[PDB]
Amino acid sequence: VPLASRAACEALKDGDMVWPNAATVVEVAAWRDAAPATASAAALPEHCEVSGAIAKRTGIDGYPYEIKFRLRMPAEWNGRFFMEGGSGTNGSLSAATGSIGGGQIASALSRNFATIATDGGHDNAVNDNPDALGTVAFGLDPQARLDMGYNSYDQVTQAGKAAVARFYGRAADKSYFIGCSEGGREGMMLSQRFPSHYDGIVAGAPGYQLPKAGISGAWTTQSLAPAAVGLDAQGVPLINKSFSDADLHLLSQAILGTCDALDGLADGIVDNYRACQAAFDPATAANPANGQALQCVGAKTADCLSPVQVTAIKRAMAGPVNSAGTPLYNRWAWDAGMSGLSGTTYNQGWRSWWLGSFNSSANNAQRVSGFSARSWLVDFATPPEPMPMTQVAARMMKFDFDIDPLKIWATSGQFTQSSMDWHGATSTDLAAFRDRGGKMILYHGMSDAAFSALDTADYYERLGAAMPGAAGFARLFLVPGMNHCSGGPGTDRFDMLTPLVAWVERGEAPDQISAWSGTPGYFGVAARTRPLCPYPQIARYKGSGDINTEANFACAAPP
Ligand SMILES: [Ca+2]
Ligand SMILES: [Zn+2]
Ligand SMILES: [Zn+2]
Repeated sequence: VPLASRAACEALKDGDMVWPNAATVVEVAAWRDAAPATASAAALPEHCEVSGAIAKRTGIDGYPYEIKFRLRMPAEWNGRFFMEGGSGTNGSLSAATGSIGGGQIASALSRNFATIATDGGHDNAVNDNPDALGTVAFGLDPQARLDMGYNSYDQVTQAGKAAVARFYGRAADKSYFIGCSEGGREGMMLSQRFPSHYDGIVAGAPGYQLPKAGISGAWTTQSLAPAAVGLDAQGVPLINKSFSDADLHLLSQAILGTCDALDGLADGIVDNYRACQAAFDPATAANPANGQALQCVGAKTADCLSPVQVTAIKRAMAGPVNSAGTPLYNRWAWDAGMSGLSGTTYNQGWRSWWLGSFNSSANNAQRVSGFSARSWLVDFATPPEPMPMTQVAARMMKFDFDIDPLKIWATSGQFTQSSMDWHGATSTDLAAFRDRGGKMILYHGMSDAAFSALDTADYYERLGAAMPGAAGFARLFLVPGMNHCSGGPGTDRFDMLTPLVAWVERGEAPDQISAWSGTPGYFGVAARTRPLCPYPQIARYKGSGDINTEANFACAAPP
């Protein structure tokens, strides 16, 4: 009966603990000794670990579903509560020490937060249907779609805080959430749907319009097929064969030729992304290594993109339209992080989404036959479209941009909400959140090929338009060169939790956020640090000093 102790912990399993959801089943309530740090993780302090699940049930597809959660409460506690976000189609339960993304080694638990994670309402080892594209099969049960969209995050947040109050004898002082990609989508949902849940939110590469991802996939697949060479084993063009890595490298080298010095400093980084988009056209741009146009004047050479190739990538990058020309997603920024050479290793973190690996007799691009393609067909098209795995690439090739995009707005049968309803987080009404003191940091890599950074930018533009002074509670950090959540030739690592707490608890807004490069080899250097700047600002070299050193740069308007 002493608070914050072994006996208080073990007493949480079963009924002296009163859970807010009566269908909470604790499977584990265990005292854990402090654990040492490892090469990939910081030390963990002594704590009560609780895991279990909420709302065990049987879905209409005959499969079991439940909301799993795991929670960690340190014996020596700073008064703060933390939840980490998801990834992909979720379905797995992590260590739940409180990941802060950004390629960070530290966990929130290592900083004496109480921390929690969920699997989002389904389980990849159980919910795996061979007739419904394996692990996207949760899409066959309506309620599992709801838990994946919002309800699992909500159930798990309430369960955590109630255990925190019981264990420590007081409510948490402040609460925080960080997530990227599908995790970024959840933090944006929380600020909109559950504004008192978290005081501080970080949301990277946010899939805030995730049901549109597969529409862009069918589009980029069909856009690249004329440049393909040869067929796969089902008869479908080898989309991966449309550009060798050498070809994509010619592109990004041409983008650097047009765009790199527009920020004032030729450094392999397009800091002035707006000016870059205004200036770069592959059908006219020069290959800076030779005098000549990037696009072949006649026959194809190695220093030379064919007119078929140039036409294809321009169309992929423009974004999908229907027959009326209505934009269905957004366009994509040209940026050097479409390629990248570190040593002899070409950068795949852009390629892998629309093209897949050149060196293969099959298609393996995310948007052609991989997970995003399958996820669309079973999780976001309503009704679901299960099919054998070998028909997926053909189905993106036949995808009809007048018919099939409607299916992310439809309800049908017992699927009573559309995929945009339960998964979309497009709302700019953040007033409840700001007016209890909430603070939000958005980030996003410029050469992300899952979600367009420019579409996060348009979202932030709509937010500040609807809430004047938005920069007093919400700020957006674009990262030139970064791929999806990590990687690529840019400064893709950063501590997002320290500036967030300062903002929430002390009122210090972030005028910049320090960042560094996970792969400085992309520039041939041992390290690069750069200020991330609050949109619309960009990093600006002070005129003197090592270009790889943050302190020589300041956040400023574009020139
Ligand atoms: Ca530059
Ligand atoms: Zn455990
Ligand atoms: Zn040559």
